Amino acid sequence: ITASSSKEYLPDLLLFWQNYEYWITNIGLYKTKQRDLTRTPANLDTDTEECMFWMNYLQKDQSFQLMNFAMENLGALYFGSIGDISELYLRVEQYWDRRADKNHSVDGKYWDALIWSVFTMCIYYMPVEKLAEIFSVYPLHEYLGSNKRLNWEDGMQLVMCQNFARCSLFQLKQCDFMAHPDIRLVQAYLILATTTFPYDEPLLANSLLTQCIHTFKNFHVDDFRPLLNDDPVESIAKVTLGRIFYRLCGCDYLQSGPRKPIALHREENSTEVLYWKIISLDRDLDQYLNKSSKPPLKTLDAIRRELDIFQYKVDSLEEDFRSNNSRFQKFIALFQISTVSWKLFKMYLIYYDTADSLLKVIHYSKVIISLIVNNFHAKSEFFNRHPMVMQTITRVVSFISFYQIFVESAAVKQLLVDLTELTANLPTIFGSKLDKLVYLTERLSKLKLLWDKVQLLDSGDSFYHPVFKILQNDIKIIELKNDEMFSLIKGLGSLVPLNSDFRTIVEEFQSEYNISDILS
Amino acid sequence: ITASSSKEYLPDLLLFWQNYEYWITNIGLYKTKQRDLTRTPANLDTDTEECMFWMNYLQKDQSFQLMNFAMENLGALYFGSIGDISELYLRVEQYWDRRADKNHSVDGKYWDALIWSVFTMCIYYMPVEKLAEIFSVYPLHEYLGSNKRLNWEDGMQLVMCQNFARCSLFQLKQCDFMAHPDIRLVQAYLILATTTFPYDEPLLANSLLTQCIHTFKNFHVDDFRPLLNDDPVESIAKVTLGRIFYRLCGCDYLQSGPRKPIALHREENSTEVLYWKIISLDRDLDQYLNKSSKPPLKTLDAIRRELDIFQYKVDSLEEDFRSNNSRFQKFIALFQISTVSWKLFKMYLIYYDTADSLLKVIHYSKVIISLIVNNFHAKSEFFNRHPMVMQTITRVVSFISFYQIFVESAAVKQLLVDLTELTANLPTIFGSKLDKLVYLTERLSKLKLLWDKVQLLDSGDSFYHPVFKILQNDIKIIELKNDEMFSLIKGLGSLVPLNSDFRTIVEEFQSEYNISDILS
Ligand SMILES: C[As](C)(=O)[O-]
Ligand SMILES: C[As](C)(=O)[O-]
Repeated sequence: ITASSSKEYLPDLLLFWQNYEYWITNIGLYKTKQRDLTRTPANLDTDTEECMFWMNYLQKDQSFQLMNFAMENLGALYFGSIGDISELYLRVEQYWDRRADKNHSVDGKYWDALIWSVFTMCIYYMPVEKLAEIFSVYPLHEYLGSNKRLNWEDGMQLVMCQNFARCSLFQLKQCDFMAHPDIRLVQAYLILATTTFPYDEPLLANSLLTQCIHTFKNFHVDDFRPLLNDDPVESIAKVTLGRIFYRLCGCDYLQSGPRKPIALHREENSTEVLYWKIISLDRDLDQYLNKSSKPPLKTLDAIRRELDIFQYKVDSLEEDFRSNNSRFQKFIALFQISTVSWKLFKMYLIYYDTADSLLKVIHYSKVIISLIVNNFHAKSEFFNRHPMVMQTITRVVSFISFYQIFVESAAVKQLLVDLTELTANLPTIFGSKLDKLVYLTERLSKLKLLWDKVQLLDSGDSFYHPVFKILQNDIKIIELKNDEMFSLIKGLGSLVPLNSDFRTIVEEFQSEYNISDILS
Repeated sequence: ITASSSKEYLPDLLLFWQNYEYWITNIGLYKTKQRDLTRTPANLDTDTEECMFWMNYLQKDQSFQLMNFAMENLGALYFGSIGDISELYLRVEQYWDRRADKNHSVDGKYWDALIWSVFTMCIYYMPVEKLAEIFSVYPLHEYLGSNKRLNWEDGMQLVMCQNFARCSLFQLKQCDFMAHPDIRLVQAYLILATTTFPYDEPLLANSLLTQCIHTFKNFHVDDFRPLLNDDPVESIAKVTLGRIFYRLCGCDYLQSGPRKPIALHREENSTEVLYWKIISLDRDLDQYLNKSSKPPLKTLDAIRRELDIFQYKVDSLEEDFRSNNSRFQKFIALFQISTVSWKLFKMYLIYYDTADSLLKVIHYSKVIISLIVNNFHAKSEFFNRHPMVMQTITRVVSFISFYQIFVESAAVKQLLVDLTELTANLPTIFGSKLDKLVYLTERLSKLKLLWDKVQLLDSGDSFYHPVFKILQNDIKIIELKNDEMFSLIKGLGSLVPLNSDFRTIVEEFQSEYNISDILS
């Protein structure tokens, strides 16, 4: 092993990105939640106490203002799940007609759970200004015991959203949903999944998704196309179930990981078709992240051809600037397609170093930045709260940071500054996940520093560097935090398992920048 | 269509048994529970109130008497799930050490849920005399408001069992089990599944099973064999998980039906191996029940060869009459193997009219009767409470009743009287399911009467008879009660769907003997 100025390490280093992105930026950052059950409080009360307060807090006038907000801005998010929101107003009325009742039917409780999941979505997306005009923060501190000086914009809106989600589940529990499979469970879940709920509670969300898969399959409808011999009411139920199935598929893919072992496997719902096709393209690409095989060039070209077809349909979508439902829909479709585009070219770059790959990568990252920044012109700012922008930004700023470490490029260097800057401006509704991403970004930059300030080595057979070991350790540490063997051993009984300057740099860096800090 | 004395209808009539047995005696009788959600009370309280009483009712001295009973009689039922019961005593101690605590950890609550599922099993199997010596019925009526004149043997033991099951689930809910996957959920379920719980609550049980499948898979252990590089504690956890997996598979098969769409797919645990092999043989056979294809003769012979191998191992099991754990184990293995034997020959008879088939069918039904009657010599009477005897008796008495209708045989005629008699003597712990089976039996007998008192017709192309139509209608009615399209339509909104003397006999019989009466 001697000194080296070689570079035949880069190819395998870019191959290694795929895995890093999967374990660190995806699994570790969003789906890894440490669970020490011996120090976790049980819900003796089963949230009865908590939801007594939140449900009394919400007043009738306010609940209809949440519906109006949904009815006017969020159609692109809820249509696939609940369809037209008009009959849901009747459900809010009935919720209030029965709010005083001492006896409720499971049926009624399912509708309540559903509208409450909608209220949750509403709280999650509503601009803090509109939220302030409707609700008073003080009754919250009054009950929570939090600082009365903290306002809605200080993390209180996120707290109200998280509790509205909890009460939506509380009402499902009052339905004894496990003994009464109903399509409303899937619909409620679908609506909660438009928020960061699946990120706040990955295991709970994965269990709930499994229940939705069970609920769906429980209908035994494998063909959603209306049949001549069908009662129109039955044809409508199947077209609706079909849209739900596809939104479900969307969640199934987004919640993929070791903690989610069970897999699902015209006009406005022509958009529903477009939304699924774009996500399936995203899946077709990211399936290679944790795989060791390389996608064949001809496979990427095939995906590219479909991408151009969908980019055309996405661009043919007329967006009515007067209608905010239309605008959000355009933004969502445009962002999804750019994300898939960014990924396609990242893979062309990484696997085949294809001509123009980097240029394309730079361009779709800017398109992505541009789309987010375009909403900073308020009345659309809340569009940026969509979980997809957090996911997309995470992949982009992380890969660029990593690419910046090994490859010299002023264009990429400037892109990183813009990316780093935009990240800091993302909606605070993304909570601690946003701080963790900022942290992950600084750590990667600090990792570039180290790469510069230390000489690469070569045993003539393999290369060596502290940065390599550290990156390799990151994946190992997060893989280990996802091994359930430990919780298995702890659940079965009281048995407990027993079993160079280069090493000083690795440990030094890690105790200063613990990768475990991106976890939950 | 003219009169007929033909008999070339029997072959297809026996083929038709397979389906009848699947839909009527299996799906309809044990896995069909009508659910009108608009008239079903929600659990606003989430069982808090109910389990406050039951958990205070059970006293420490009594809880250890349940463990002793389990430790002394039920090892064959719980070993595969919880292994050796010795460390579970420590858990009962801890349950009492913390019974007064106002704060509990999720970990502690999981152990509580587990021992309570065990208490449930205990109540389900304990001889009413031993139960009476331990508990006082009066505090129950006092709280339930039921007739104070009703004693333990009057359906009160079954009520205490059903509520112990409810509180076992109540404590799992306090664990927020969906957010904390733990092997104890599977183990608790496994223990509850040794009782009739899965029959009382088919949908809830199927949802819980789905959660166990998710919990299991969540460990990502596909190989249970200990490895050289393994920590002994880790090797032990895998051997244990392996036994759990197989017991699970057992439940997965037993709970098969349209309401369970998600599928799992040395010494004392050498018995565990034997238990699974015999059940998989049972599955290999009954998979043809609702299939239209016929099992190839060579396939039945293959199953027969394995059956003789296992019948030898089952017979090589030494049973210590001094040890009741040993005796129950012998009974269980002997009963399972006879059940599989009975089914093998029923299929030889039905599909190929094989030589001696009927004789063999008659003999294994007597072996089966004999095994149950053999326990009426008390101190083993409670062995008959095993869900398997209810299932097996159901298949036997039903097929014999049906066979008695079309084929003349004094031997079978006497067997039906003995079967009909034994049914009436089965443990009352089987509740309303027992009355429904007795009812189904009378209906089939009344159906023989009708067959005798009415002439068969022949259109020269097909045969006709009221009995045929009625039997065909039974399957159709139960298939319809298992179509979830109705509940789908009701969950999505307010839309509601619109869409001869021979016919007088069919309707006459049905309004007098409604097949729907075997449902729950
Ligand atoms: C227009 As293209 C995404 O095939 O370069
Ligand atoms: C001894 As045999 C069950 O093959 O007849």
